[PDB]
Amino acid sequence: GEPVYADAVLNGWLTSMGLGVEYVRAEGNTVYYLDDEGREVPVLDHACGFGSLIFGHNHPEIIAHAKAALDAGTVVHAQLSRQPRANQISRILNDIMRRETGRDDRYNAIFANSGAEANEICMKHAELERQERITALFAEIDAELDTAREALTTGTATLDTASLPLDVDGVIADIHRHNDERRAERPLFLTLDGSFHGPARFLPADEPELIGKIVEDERRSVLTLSLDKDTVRVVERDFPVVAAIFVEPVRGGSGMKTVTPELAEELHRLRDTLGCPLVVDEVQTGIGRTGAFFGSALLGIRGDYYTLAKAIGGGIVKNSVALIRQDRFLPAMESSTFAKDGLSASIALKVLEMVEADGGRVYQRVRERGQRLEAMLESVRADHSDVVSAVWGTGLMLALELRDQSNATSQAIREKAAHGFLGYVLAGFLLREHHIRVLPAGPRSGFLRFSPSLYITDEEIDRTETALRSLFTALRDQDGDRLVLS
Amino acid sequence: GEPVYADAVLNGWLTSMGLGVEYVRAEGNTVYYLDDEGREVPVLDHACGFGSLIFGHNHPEIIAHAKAALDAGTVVHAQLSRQPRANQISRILNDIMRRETGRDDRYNAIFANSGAEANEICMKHAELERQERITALFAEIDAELDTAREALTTGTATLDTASLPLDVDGVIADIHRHNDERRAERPLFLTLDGSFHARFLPADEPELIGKIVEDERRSVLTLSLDKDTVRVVERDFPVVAAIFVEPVRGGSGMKTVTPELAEELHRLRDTLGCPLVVDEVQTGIGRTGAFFGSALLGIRGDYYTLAKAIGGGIVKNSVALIRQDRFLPAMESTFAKDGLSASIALKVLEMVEADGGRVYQRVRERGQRLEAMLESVRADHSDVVSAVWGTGLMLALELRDQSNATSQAIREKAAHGFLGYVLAGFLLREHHIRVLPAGPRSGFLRFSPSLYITDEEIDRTETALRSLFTALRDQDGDRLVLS
Repeated sequence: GEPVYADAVLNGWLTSMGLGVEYVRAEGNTVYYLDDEGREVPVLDHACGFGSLIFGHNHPEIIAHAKAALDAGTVVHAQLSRQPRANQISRILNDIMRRETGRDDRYNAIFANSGAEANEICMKHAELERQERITALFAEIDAELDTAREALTTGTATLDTASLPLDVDGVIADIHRHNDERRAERPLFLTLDGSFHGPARFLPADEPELIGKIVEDERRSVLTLSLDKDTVRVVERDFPVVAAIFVEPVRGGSGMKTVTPELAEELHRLRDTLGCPLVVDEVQTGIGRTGAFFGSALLGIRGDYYTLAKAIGGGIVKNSVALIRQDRFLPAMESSTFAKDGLSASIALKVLEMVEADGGRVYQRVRERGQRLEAMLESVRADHSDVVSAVWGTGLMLALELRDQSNATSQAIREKAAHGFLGYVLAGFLLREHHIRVLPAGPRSGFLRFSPSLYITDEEIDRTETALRSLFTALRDQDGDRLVLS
Repeated sequence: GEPVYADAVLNGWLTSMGLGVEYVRAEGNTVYYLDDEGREVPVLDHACGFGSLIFGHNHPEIIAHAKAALDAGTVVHAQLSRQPRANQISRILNDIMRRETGRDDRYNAIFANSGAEANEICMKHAELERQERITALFAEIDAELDTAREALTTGTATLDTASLPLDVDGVIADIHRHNDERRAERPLFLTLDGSFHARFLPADEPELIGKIVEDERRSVLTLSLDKDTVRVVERDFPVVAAIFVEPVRGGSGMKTVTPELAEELHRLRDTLGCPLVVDEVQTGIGRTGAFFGSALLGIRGDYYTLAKAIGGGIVKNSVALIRQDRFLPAMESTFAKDGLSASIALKVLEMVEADGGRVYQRVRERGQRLEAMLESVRADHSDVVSAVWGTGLMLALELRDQSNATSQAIREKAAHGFLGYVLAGFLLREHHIRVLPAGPRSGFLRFSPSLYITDEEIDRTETALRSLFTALRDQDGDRLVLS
């Protein structure tokens, strides 16, 4: 009845999915809520801030470091002074990229608050590159336009009339208008359907053969006068319409699908062809979570720029970064108020020390925990194929695909399937009946995500298996009354 | 010669302005660098994270609270679970707004990472409202189009031909095409020149804004049946989605929204029917001498954004307040609504609201003290200082243009837009005072210190400014600009 100031529809919706619990403490892969009696129930967190918590909630090393930084009087707001930590971080990042790819490429670092802000710096930089390409194109055209004019009026050549669908001084200004309606047209950002970053086009990542035809349609030309000894033609010239190409090495919104080699080569072709940078968006992945620092490196994606965010905060603060290759870098760029802050930078260096510690024994751990957890999800799917289509992802960034339940026998399940809430409803079963926090991914919530810390135990994975077998038995048995509340 | 991975042009540019110091520690209004001998030099910070540090750097209360939150195992990442702190915060915010404005309005809270993210939630919500206005408009038109058709073919009325510059079944589809080229046109965000959060309007000339907005007026078409006749008439199409105002415009040199401008923004909002979004993100809560600048300067917003100072100068947090009676619940990010920044938000709000708003009193009198000093300096230094702008502890001095300067060294820097930065370099090296400029020619000097600034600290600032403006008067290029 009473006045509410936030979360009225959210909290209402969460309760009806069976997810309306409040977490009062967290440590490692455990988050705790209070029962009616007032005691702390441990819940195993397979969400982990959508894969942000590669080190689990509130790792004692990150907590120690943060308390140490705060007592040390770390300068949080030092805008427009020397902040060496930015450079210190970009160094370790460049080093890791060199090590993981073979390439001896060098990247400049720009810091930001969110992953969206990191990709937006990339979009602006790519748009600066396209404008540079346009200035050069339109100059060449001016030089070709002059030459053509002093050659039609010299009488050394004559305007072939067959090219006029597209006097002299009139055709010049008539072209100069056509070229101007192009230059002030908006730039194009190629992205894959299942991803949004920061005037775009979403392409079918499942059908890469079809991407080339779709990009080919966006091809636009400007016009010029091509002098050829004795004659002058009105010819078409390629105008750079695409500013950048954006790829997540693991597509959350597609249910944690990995960039296939067939798609990696279509993105490389496009980048080589259109001449615009390939931006690798690793913001939503979580550093180390694929079993390499860089997903891009693991799956052989050769980016011109890269973004990072998740896990760089140590699960306590918010930090993001854009790496742009120095040989392309327009220093025109190089800031925001909260960006490049001192506290998030001190903690970044701690996380990078932690993930790189003991000759990268953290990446080894991630790979084998990921192998263990994938093998369990595959074991469950083999027995529960009526309700589970696939397991997707790599390392500790995995998901199960749910078979469509929009035709379900149960009214209660079928309603929820239809409204796009199946994943949330099955996640409500896993909370109340098994004390396991899972959240779905994908737009029909038709996937279940497993993105826990690298400290997940064999016992914890086993409890997850028991819980999934239980869930998928209930779903098979169309037990609406046990899966859906009311 | 070595490999560099960040800040190569920045650090280079900062050194040539005399700002290439590295701050190793901060407490209160002091930040410290190390000299060649290795000892900590205290520097007085009049920048304070562009007014983010209303409580100064690393306030021991915010630090204690944060350490307490971290040891408590505070859930930082609880996405899609009950997080009551969000509601707890939106309550105190609504309360403060009620108290400072008189109004008993209720606002829903949406949390975000940056001020930009807070204003972007506002733009999307305002754009949802415009689409709702469009759906209703285009329905009414469909109903008017039908009525008109069953009345031209009934023969009860005839199409007045005088309105045809703009058969029947042909004119219907001919209109339905004109209306469709409008609906898929992009929405318009009115903003004032001196801020980004579109069309930038002259805040200095509010009489001129009305004519400019009047030009953006677009119409869709319909058939107006009137008993015996049917006309093709024009109808107002909502083109403007939202109007955006900073109560204090940083990018204009800390200028306050005048009453004359506050009433032109109110008129526009009442006229166009789109929300007035008050952007208080870049101001800093409490810094004007009220929680809300909007409240101090009598700006009546439909939505409000906040960011600066909500982090306690340690974390990043922002919020959009949208009036519940407008709120399209359709709306309601990974890092957004995090547990740590929420725990610290409640601490800042407890601190600023403590002792019957004793903090706002203090801000007003420290601001009065500091403004009175800046005015005393300008009275003697009118050759180089035009104005003092701002209110509370969000003040700036306006520099007279130095693009005509006698000194080659000054005149070059004036021309490249770096005067403010160069005078700030003098204040650092010769007086141990951190000032940064504001505005696009860096033709302003900002003073946005903590509410703990001392009379002795303000006095050192006066001594330093008198010194700076004497050197500038004397066109002493060699002392102001480094070679």
